[PDB]
Formats: sequence, C-alpha cells, structure tokens
Amino acid sequence: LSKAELTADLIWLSANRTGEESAEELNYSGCDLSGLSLVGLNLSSVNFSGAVLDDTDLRMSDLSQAVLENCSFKNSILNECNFCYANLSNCIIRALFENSNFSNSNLKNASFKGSSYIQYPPILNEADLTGAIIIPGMVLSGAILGDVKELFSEKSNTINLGGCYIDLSDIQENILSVLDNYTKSNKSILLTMNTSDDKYNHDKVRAAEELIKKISLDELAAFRPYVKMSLADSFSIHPYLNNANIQQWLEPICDDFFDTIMSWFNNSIMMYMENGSLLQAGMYFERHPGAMVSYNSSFIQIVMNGSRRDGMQERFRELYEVYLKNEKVYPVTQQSDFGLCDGSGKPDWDDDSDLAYNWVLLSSQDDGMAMMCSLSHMVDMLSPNTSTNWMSFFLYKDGEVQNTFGYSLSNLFSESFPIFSIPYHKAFSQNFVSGILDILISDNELKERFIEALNSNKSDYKMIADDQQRKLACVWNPFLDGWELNAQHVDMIMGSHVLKDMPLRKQAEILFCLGGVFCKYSSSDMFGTEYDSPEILRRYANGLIEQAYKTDPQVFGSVYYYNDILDRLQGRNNVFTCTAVLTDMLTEHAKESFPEIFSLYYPVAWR
Repeated sequence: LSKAELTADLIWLSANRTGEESAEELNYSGCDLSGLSLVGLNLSSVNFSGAVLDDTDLRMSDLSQAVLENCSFKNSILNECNFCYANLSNCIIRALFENSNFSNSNLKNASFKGSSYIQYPPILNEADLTGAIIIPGMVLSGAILGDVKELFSEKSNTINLGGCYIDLSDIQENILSVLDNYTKSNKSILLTMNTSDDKYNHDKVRAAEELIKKISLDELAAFRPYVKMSLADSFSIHPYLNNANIQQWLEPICDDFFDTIMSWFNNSIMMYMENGSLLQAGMYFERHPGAMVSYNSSFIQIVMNGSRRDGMQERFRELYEVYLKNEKVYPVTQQSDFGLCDGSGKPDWDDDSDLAYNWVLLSSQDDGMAMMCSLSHMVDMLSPNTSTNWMSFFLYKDGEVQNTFGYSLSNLFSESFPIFSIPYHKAFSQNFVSGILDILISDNELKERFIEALNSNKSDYKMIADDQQRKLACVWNPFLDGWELNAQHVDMIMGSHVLKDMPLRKQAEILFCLGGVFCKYSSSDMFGTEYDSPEILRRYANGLIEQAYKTDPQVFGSVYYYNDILDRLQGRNNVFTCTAVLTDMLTEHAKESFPEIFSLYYPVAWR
C-alpha cells in the first residue's frame, strides 16, 4: 500500500508488539521500503524476504530473527542494528555498519561491497559467510567462511579466503590503504586476514601470497612506517612464518625498515612491538652482528623485550649469547658477579627477581667503558622514581672494574651511556624548583602560594603591600647578604650531591634559570605589579645570578650582558627597569645558549 500506509503499520506494529504475531501481520515481503527510517523499532522475526530497503535508516533497529532474504540495502544506515540469527542470504549490502551485530546470521552469497565503519566493526561471530563478498577491515572473529572451492582467484579486484571473497574495488585504488593496522584499522585487509579462525590458516597463506603480488616495489619505496610495521606484525607470525615465499618477500623490506628504526631510536627508550615486528628486529640483529654494537641501546632493549616474549624467548637468548662472545663484552662476562655467578659466563635466564647481572651495555664513545646491570634496575633507570638507585650497576673500563664514585655520573651518562642521560637529568630537574622552595619557605601557606604559581603564567596574588614585604623580608633575610646570597645558603644549594656532581658549566646554567625563576615571580604578571616588584625577590634573583657568574662566567657570554643584568636588577647607573622585561632578557638568553637546561629547569607554564 501507500508509503505512509506501509510505514504507519510498522511503527505501530513496533509500539504494540506481542511476539506471537501472525504471518499475514508480519508479511512485508516484496515491499518497497526505500527511503524510510525505522530507527530503533522492534522488527524481530518479521519477514521482508525480497524487499527493498535502499537508503533507509535502521539504526538501533531490532531485525533479530528477521528474514530479509534477497533483500537490497544500498546506501542504508545499519549502525547498531541487531541481526542475530537473521536471514540475509544473497543480500546487497552497501552501507554503514557500525557495531552492526550479525552473530549467527545467514550471510551466504551476500555482498558487502561499498560498506564501511569508522571505529567499531560489525560482529560476525558464527555467522555464515560462505560465498559472500566481504571487504577489507571486516573482522572475521569466529566467522564461517565456508570450504575452499577455487584455490586462487581470477578476478584482479578479488582475493579468495576460504569460501568467500575479499573485494578490492573500493580501496581508493591504492593497495597501501589496506595495509595499515595502526591508523587505518577500519580499512585493513591484514586485520581481515588475521582475525579469521585457525581452521582457515592454509587459506590465510594463500591470500597472503596473492596480496603481495598486488604490492609494487614502488609502493614500498617510501618510509611507510605504519605500513611496514603492519606487514612485519601480520606476516612474521604463524601460519605465515613457515612460508618460504612470504618470508623472502619480507626480508629486504624489514631489513630496511628496522635499520631505520634501530638507528633513529638509538639512545632513546625503544617503542613497543607486536610479536611479528619484534621477531623481525631480532632477525635483523642476527643478519648484522655489527648492529649489536653500533646501535647498542636499541639492541639491548630489543633483546630484553624479545627474551621475555612467549614464543621467541629461546631465539632471543641465543641472539644475546652471541653478543656475549663479542670482543668488548666478553671480559664483562668473566666477572664473578655476571649472570649465573658460576663461571659459565652465561646469563641467568630463570630469575623471577630480575636482579641477575645479565645485561651489558657498551660505551657510546671510544673509551672502553662498559656497564653491567639487572633488568630490574635498568627498567627502573629508564623510568625513574624519587626512590630510584643510580649506582646499582657495575662499571668497567677496558674490562677492569671501576669505582663509580670516582666518576661524575652526569658525565658518565651524557658521554658514555646517553640512554640514561635524559631520564637521569629529568628526574633531578623536575622537583628542583619546589625543592628550592622547601629550603626557603617554612610557612606552608606562603610556600603553597609560590608552588601553585608555578602552574600558571599570571597571578592575581600580589606581594607589594607593607605587611607583604615584611613577611618576605623575614623569610629571605636568613638567606641574603645585601644583594648577594649568604655563604651558608650557597652551601645548602650547591651542596645537593647530584648537583655537586654535575659539571660546573651545568650548575651555572641551572643557577641562571633559577635567577630567571625569581625575577619572574617578582614581575608584574606574577607577584609584582606594573608599578612595583617586591625587592626581596629581586635581591634573591640577583644573588643567584652572581653565583652563576662565579660558578662559570662563560654562561653569560660576555661580561657586558652580565653587567647589563646586574644594572637592571640593582638599579645601577640610574637604570630602572621592570622585571617583566628583565625576565624575557634572561629567558631569551637561556633558550639560545642552553635550551636543554632551560627546558628542564625553567617551569613549563612560564615559557
């Protein structure tokens, strides 16, 4: 009947559903229902066999147990529809199927061409896809693909998987668009291949050898990092791992991609890898023993990762035991404290404590330094606590054990084992300013003013009125000697054992930034105004700055700049300059001469 007629009976059927309805009342077969929107109606068990539902909105609608056999869906919205146990054989389905549920649904000979989802794929658990056309990105978890009928396909926009067909016509005519599990998962053929059940494993390998034919050397010439990582992840696992062809195709590609990765990441903490990528990384070191030394820190992290990964542990331990034979590492393996501690020079592969001295790190420069340490303390050094112990490793020079107390740890790390330099300096720096505040301000409420103020660029809390000055004078008088820092207080600051351990140049740059910090507190944006800045903060800032000049004058660049700062801080030569301006003169110089330090020590919200 009439469109408005056939519609009204549907929504009214839905609003007054029994669940015992009769054929006549439910026979909507052959019906042309194009263009309408059955949003979230109860159509369970209804018959639409041979109907037409093109350009319709069924979002949230309940077609469970419904027979839509030989029905057409073209440009219809199916999101979140319940199709559990429904009959959908021989359907045309070009649509959005976000989270659409097809569990136990009959999808024999249906076609999915032109369909898509953004994030949540349709559900096909135990659905019947025999002879059906699917598309890349569809997740085949528990699907029923049917038995193989034609081993290899003839069509060129089509790859055979079991008894269904993966259509390659709607892929932006670029096969690269279906090889990315990281950024284009919803379009990935690799996902579609690797989420089909094991019973189709043989069918996975075939489909894979067909896929690689559709990939040209030209398409793989770019860096293509997400694409490469996906190929290595998806194809260096069973059932592909035993296939000579597939592995041979992968090797030149992975070999190139991993050399870039191992190179780029050297002396940084290493990314996380899925199994396939991890194995390729290990296989890369197998073919290039030199890389074990050249990119030592990436190698070590890769081995630590692989030697604990179910299914490759043994292969990775053998890899490591090869590196242990290296001329520079061998001497370390003979130390009584190495690995098993039994003279075998073998690691301890069965420590649940992770406290066995298994890991040997070679210097990054020609000084013959080596480090021996546990996985436990290394994992801890790479992501440090305030509790972290930074002296838990053994140190060797040319095979001879060193006392680490004879070395500046800061230098040891920055020059020889740079993997630790940032974790180490960042760990001291990040509490450095609140720590100065702890020393300075016993009154928790005042201190909390300065500490909270670190979080923002501006402050409405001003410290210029008489009482406000008097309170500052009382806090800072112990620490000030005119415009200089009191000797005892300098010792309290410079006395930090990790600070004392840094090279002078760095201590001077840290003091400089600290001068910056107080000049800033005193500025019109913060505790001062556009008329006045609290003289105590200026005096402290100036003491810091002077101290930085004593520690290492080179940090100022020229005695002219240095005197310029003193002039403005102290109002010498009748130079009267607000500290807003001065703050920028100071940070501009830090950014230019010591950007790393400046970045670690000057508060981030202030820059």
